[PDB]
Amino acid sequence: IPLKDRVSMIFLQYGQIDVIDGAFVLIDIRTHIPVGSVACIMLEPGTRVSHAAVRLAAQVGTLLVWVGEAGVRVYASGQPGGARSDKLLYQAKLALDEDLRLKVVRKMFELRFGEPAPARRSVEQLRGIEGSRVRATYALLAKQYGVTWNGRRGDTINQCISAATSCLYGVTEAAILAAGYAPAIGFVHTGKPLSFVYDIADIIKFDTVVPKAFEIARRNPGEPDREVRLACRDIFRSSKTLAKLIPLIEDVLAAGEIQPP
Amino acid sequence: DRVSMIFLQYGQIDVIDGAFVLIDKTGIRTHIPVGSVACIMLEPGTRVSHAAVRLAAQVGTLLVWVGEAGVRVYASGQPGGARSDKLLYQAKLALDEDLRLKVVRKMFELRFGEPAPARRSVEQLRGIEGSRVRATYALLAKQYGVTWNGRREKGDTINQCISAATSCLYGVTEAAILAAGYAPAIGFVHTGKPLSFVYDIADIIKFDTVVPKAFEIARRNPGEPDREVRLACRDIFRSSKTLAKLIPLIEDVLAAGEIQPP
Repeated sequence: IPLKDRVSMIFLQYGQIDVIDGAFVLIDIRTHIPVGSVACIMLEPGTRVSHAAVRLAAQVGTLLVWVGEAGVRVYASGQPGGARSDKLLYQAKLALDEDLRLKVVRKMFELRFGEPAPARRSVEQLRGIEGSRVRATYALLAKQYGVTWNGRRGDTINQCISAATSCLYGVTEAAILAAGYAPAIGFVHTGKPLSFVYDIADIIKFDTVVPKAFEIARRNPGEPDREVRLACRDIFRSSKTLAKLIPLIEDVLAAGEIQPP
Repeated sequence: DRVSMIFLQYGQIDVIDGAFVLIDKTGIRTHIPVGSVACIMLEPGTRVSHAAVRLAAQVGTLLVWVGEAGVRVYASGQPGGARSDKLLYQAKLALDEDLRLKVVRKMFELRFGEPAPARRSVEQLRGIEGSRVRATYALLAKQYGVTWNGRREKGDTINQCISAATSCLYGVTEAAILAAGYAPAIGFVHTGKPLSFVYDIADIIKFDTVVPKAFEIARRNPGEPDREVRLACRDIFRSSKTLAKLIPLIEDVLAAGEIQPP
């Protein structure tokens, strides 16, 4: 039932996904996927989906994400739109107003860095400060883990960061959609299909997920995507990332000081 | 730019030998011009390959999963909408009372072919629109020469056709709004429902499209069996000419706000 109670993510590798006797199944070796009990199903190259399976995924509120190598985003499908105009119009009202936007963004910063932003800065200036601090954190991680690093982008390490954060984004997009909001309307990031997903995921990214990418990349894996995905599955379970994302999305918007729906 | 919408049913969609193609229930292979349409509505019995999805996403074409002939929408690509400029344009217009009323007045004009009366709230315009529905049916009956005793295997050929033709109105309209890049739930006349903007646009399409085409079908009827007439009535949204008008109608409605469109 609710997102809080679900498995984070399942990956489907290469065959046909279909519905047989009402059950969601992958076929090469038939395999039952418990589609209602997972937040996000990831579809790797060489996977074909039937109309029935896409429909049942939407029905039970389970996001479908098509990915390529290193989990790069190909596409997603789900229930059409937020069902509630009051949630959508609240988010849009916050995004469209410059003073309200700034409030949301200052709250995102504070939660990201555990300390409030310097006072009386614009959105653009806070992005610079955030940028600078993030580049320092990657460089410090590279040093600690003994990884060669010429910056964020194909380096093994950049493949690992990509695969890892692509996982987080899928689970973040699930939660945003469950909350009734639009992935495309962001506050820090703007102008991309997943703007809001980036804003929310970036708050929490560096707790364990990006660290784990370094931990894995220092073993010099040849084909890292598989190991990274299983580490992220483990992390989402142990950290209870889903239970964490739901209230974070509402706390961030509430910073605008507009009465929520 | 791209306004065409197409349906695909009972077949496999894939990229074979470089070409984006449908292999239909018979085994015939047809090229689908994916980059040249705004939306592909995938009906039951479709199977899409990962490479087909990837090409559609590259060229920015929406995939929507629907019931037969558009009866309803079960899922959509890029959920919530791919573009913030479109979604924030719609919201801006919906949130400002002055802009909202201008949009609703444009809705009125497209529905009735003439300006509404000058000083009327959204609620009054809705009462008037309701006031005139009997007249519209009567005018279209006379336009097609079809005997008409009013809106009602339920009875009159013309009334059965109207009902069948109305059947996929809401699903196709919802698909067209998703294709134009807007939120179904953010309406202007109707508000508070998951499909409030669908209702607004579908009220226009019902008398600009559905009812005339139903009269057209009833009129040209040489006493065909009613099972066949009913099926052609249900299928009115399969025409390419019809489908192509829907996105531009939606843009025309929202453009009456006088804000520069995305």
